[PDB]
Amino acid sequence: YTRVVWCAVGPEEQKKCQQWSQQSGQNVTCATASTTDDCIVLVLKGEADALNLDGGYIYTAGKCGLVPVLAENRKSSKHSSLDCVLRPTEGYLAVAVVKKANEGLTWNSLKDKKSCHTAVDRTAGWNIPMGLIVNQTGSCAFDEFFSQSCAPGADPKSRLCALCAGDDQGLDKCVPNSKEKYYGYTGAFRCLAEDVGDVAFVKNDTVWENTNGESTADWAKNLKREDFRLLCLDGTRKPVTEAQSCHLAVAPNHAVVSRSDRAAHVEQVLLHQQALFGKNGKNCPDKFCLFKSETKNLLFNDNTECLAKLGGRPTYEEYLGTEYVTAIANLKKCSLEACAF
Ligand SMILES: *[C@@H]1O[C@H](CO)[C@@H](O[C@@H]2O[C@H](CO)[C@@H](O[C@@H]3O[C@H](CO)[C@@H](O[C@@H]4O[C@H](CO)[C@@H](O[C@H]5O[C@H](CO)[C@@H](O[C@@H]6O[C@H](CO)[C@@H](O)[C@H](O)[C@@H]6O)[C@H](O)[C@@H]5O)[C@H](O)[C@@H]4O)[C@H](O)[C@@H]3O)[C@H](O)[C@H]2NC(C)=O)[C@H](O)[C@H]1NC(C)=O
Ligand SMILES: *[C@@H]1O[C@H](CO)[C@@H](O[C@@H]2O[C@H](CO)[C@@H](O[C@@H]3O[C@H](CO[C@@H]4O[C@H](CO)[C@@H](O)[C@H](O)[C@@H]4O)[C@@H](O[C@H]4O[C@H](CO)[C@@H](O)[C@H](O)[C@@H]4O)[C@H](O)[C@@H]3O)[C@H](O)[C@H]2NC(C)=O)[C@H](O)[C@H]1NC(C)=O
Ligand SMILES: *[C@@H]1O[C@H](CO)[C@@H](O[C@@H]2O[C@H](CO)[C@@H](O)[C@H](O)[C@H]2NC(C)=O)[C@H](O)[C@H]1NC(C)=O
Ligand SMILES: OC[C@H]1O[C@@H](OC[C@H]2O[C@H](O)[C@H](O)[C@@H](O)[C@@H]2O)[C@H](O)[C@@H](O)[C@H]1O
Ligand SMILES: [Fe+3]
Ligand SMILES: [Zn+2]
Ligand SMILES: [Zn+2]
Repeated sequence: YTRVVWCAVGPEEQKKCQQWSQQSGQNVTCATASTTDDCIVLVLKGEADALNLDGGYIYTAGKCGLVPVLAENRKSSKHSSLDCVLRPTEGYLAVAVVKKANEGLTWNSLKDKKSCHTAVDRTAGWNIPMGLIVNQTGSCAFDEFFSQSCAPGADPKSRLCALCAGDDQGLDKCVPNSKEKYYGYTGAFRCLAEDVGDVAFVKNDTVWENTNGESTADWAKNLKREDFRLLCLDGTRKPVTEAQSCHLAVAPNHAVVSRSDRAAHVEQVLLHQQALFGKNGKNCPDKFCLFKSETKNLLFNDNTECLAKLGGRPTYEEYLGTEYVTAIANLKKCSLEACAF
């Protein structure tokens, strides 16, 4: 009744959800699916209530009638006066990142290089960079642009999965969940860091969070920001300090979605859960913190300060913005209006 079923993607998010479920005294319980699209179907069926989604998936869910409920809000130096929950969201910067040592690699020499993407259908990892590449090349053959990639969610037999590694045992190669070694923001940046790919399509924050000792994970321990460069659309290369002038787009924040008929109940529950387990929550450091998982961004991004109310009670189209929505529709015509399930 006043209980919410969260949808977890893969086994590691399932483990975090179970902990939260326990600590919440079953105010939250957990359903699990192997992929975000499967979680979306659980929500539509009414077998789960909610999950936090990247903007590309919000577009999928939105066509099927799911609505945005609360948004991830990270820290800002502006609007600092306003409480986090009431503060407007800023959006994150989609960037293309290379190694400084890979000299003369620019935006205009990316063809036939090796790429690292968060997952198919995601904003920074896929929709933004592939949308630009389609427009620029006047071709829908974006599966032939890079020599080899890791793009979780593509055909495992294809060149788009050639660089993906699967799990400890090499199983689940290219699955779009955190079992895949090079999945997600952190995974795609790891793919670059280890020189599997020439370029990673991630967000600005990912680079900062996994360099200069911010991570402590074995692969990230010795990474230095100066060893990296951003690719700008004008063919230039900049330091990672210059993302405000060298990004591919600004992305809408990840946001919790639910069925419209459940939105109000999901919202009320989540606001109480974050008071307990959020950033300064009564129980966070002590028992459980919702927004931590050791750099793994499980359920929510680890840099989330709070979940924020939306305001102007936006539809999914208003939330994503007309800019981004037309980007996706145009790219989507390479792969006609309805729910995809
Ligand atoms: C790319 O991604 C990066 C990773 O997310 C991100 O870097 C991150 O930036 C944030 C800031 O947005 C940093 O948070 C900050 O961390 C410091 C610890 O070093 C904290 O310590 C202080 O916190 C204070 C309270 O909020 C803060 O006071 C604030 O209020 C004063 C009012 O007097 C004001 O001062 C002014 O600042 C203006 C804007 O910068 C400046 O122009 C003006 O001259 C004036 O001095 C500010 O509004 C100020 O915020 C203190 O200043 C301290 O910061 C604090 O929690 C703070 O929020 C993250 O540490 C940092 N992450 C990492 C890992 O480095 C980049 O910003 C992203 N880049 C782009 C382009 O988006
Ligand atoms: C890949 O390429 C495709 C194809 O080019 C791109 O899709 C186009 O994206 C454009 C930008 O989103 C979009 O441009 C249109 O621009 C006009 C004018 O821009 C306006 O700016 C105003 C700010 O002062 C703002 O108030 C307006 O809302 C608008 O943003 C817009 O107006 C049109 O519609 C009006 C209908 O009432 C009409 O009167 C007017 O004459 C215009 O036709 C419009 O809303 C839009 O922004 C263009 O529509 C897109 N083209 C297609 C085919 O859909 C992709 O974005 C590219 N992909 C990537 C990743 O970049
Ligand atoms: C589980 O949910 C119930 C219902 O919201 C919570 O009980 C409320 O707790 C608040 C403040 O913590 C009290 O002031 C109210 O009187 C309670 N409301 C009702 C209707 O019982 C409970 O706190 C939740 N538990 C956890 C651990 O999240
Ligand atoms: O792209 C402009 C767009 O803005 C819409 O709402 C704001 C929206 O804009 C970005 O996507 C931002 O990063 C998001 O966090 C934010 O939700 C607007 O309603 C829409 O019509 C359009 O103009
Ligand atoms: Fe994203
Ligand atoms: Zn910009
Ligand atoms: Zn509206």
